[PDB]
Amino acid sequence: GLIKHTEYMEFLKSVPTFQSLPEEILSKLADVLEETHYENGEYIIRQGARGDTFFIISKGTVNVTREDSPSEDPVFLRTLGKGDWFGEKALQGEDVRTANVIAAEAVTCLVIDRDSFKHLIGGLDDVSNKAYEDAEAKAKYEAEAAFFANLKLSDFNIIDTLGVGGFGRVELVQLKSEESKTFAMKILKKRHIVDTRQQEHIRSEKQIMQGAHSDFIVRLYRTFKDSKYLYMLMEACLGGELWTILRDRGSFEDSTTRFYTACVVEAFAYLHSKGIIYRDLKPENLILDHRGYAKLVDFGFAKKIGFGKKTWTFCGTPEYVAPEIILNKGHDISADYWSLGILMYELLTGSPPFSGPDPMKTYNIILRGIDMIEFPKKIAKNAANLIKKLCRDNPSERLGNLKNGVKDIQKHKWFEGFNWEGLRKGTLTPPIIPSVASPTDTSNFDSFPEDNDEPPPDDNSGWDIDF
Ligand SMILES: Cc1cc(C(=O)O)ccc1CN1CCC[C@H](O[C@H](CO)c2cc(Cl)cc(Cl)c2)[C@@H]1c1ccccc1
Ligand SMILES: [Cl-]
Repeated sequence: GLIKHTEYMEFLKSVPTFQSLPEEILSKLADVLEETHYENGEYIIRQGARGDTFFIISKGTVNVTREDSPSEDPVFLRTLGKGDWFGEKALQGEDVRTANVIAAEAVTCLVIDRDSFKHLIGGLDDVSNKAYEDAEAKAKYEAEAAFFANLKLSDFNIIDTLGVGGFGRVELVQLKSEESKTFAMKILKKRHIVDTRQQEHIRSEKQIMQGAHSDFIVRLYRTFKDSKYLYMLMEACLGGELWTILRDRGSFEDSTTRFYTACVVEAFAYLHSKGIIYRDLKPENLILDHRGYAKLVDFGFAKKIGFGKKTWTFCGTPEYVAPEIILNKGHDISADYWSLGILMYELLTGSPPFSGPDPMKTYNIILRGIDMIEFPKKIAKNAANLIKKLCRDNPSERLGNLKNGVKDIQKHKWFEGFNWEGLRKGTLTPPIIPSVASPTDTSNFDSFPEDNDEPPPDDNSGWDIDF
């Protein structure tokens, strides 16, 4: 009873899932856990039964089967041993069982019912309850992956084209099996990737977007591949493209730009907190969802940088490249803060502050700096103030790369009256509200014809291995 608790505790510290949890949770768990015993061949659980109990194996092995029809043989799935657990769906509500768990020898479980677990979750506020939800969140993303891992391209159907370029195209795809589920599939010609030397830009794009979990960034759920293309299954943001909205409107009203800048500012708070530099900011990298909220799409130039490290790769559209990138000194996260001031200037006027007749001449007016620019009368004093602070030459002096970091940009006079929590909570009313009738409604995108041309060559070189 009192010494039982000391073994239950040392056993939970051996299980990889639980061992990392706080001792408050683990000792509280060791008090409530009841030890149940089974014999070889005994059904610990039966498919189709209703239950409220979760199991952890402390001794023995179990075989999990699942019969798919009365007049069909059973289907063996897996064998679970000591440290492994099952029945978990029973704790988070749903009590119906989907597979049989049979004892493959003498088995000993440590069992806990649904009530006993819910009653147990009452504990140390932002110490232990905080730490519990972090693991649950992390564990929710591995569950997500396995749902998508079972899928094939054959499980989707194409609705309409969302974008078409040299790369290939973006297509709205519907999950055949659940028609309410639609995604933005980005099909990419492997030849193009190869011809442009982008095998590593595309490998990182995958790694980052799948790793990212922000409401200001487009979700990349998984990837697919064939002999000719790469397929990136992403969340469908049906609000429309930001560059097609700016095109149609010319410029954006002061308060409209504030909302889209704020969305970017949160994306950058998230990305910079994980040591990732974005680089490719421009209106073609922002997409609104059905609500009218903007998300960062395209992580081609994005990079994972070491704490205290810089990069040297000269890249990006000339109009948006920072002085330290052109001058080939080092560049870091603060390069993204230069991009915010460019985006701002363009959204308010329809064009960026620096552009020449070729890349070289564009680079010559960029190194002259924001202080030489005669800001249009349409830019407000507060907006201009922020652009001049964001686009300073020395990256060390740049707003966002100071003491409070991103908070210094959130605290600017331009954001006086801006509900930053409303935006994060998702309760802030956006400036332009898209009309989206259903998941298949592509009415806020342009119409592109179907590709008539022949498919690109096959490429089985093996760089695509990870996809
Ligand atoms: C895979 C998964 C999916 C979801 C979801 O999609 O809702 C949530 C959590 C999990 C992870 N999830 C699976 C069952 C075992 C385990 O959850 C159960 C029930 O939440 C649990 C049982 C015990 Cl006795 C102790 C703990 Cl801390 C948690 C695990 C988990 C580990 C640490 C912290 C929280 C949760
Ligand atoms: Cl997420």
